[PDB]
Amino acid sequence: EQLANARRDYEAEIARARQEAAKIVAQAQERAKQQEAEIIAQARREAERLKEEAR
Amino acid sequence: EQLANARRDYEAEIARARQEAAKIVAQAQERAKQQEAEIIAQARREAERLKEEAR
Repeated sequence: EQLANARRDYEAEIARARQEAAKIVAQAQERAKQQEAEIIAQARREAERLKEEAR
Repeated sequence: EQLANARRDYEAEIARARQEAAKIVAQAQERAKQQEAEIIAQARREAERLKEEAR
């Protein structure tokens, strides 16, 4: 059983590597969107405060 | 075979995360720097113009 299913285990390992190859990109893209939104919002609030202070 | 199968998935999942997160860096830095420069621009638009009009 183990020797016969070792081929299936190797195929499943390759499939898991392939699945992780895209999940790594997707999670990083989600974090990118979150961080960019946070930075943009903070700097826009800073810009509004700077406009008032400059007035 | 089990050790090699685990190692393949681990190696596939280890490297790509930092490279994918680097895709964050360009957009997030562009947004943050552009918004800080917009804060500076809002500060500077009033500073010279209001002084000129107040003269």
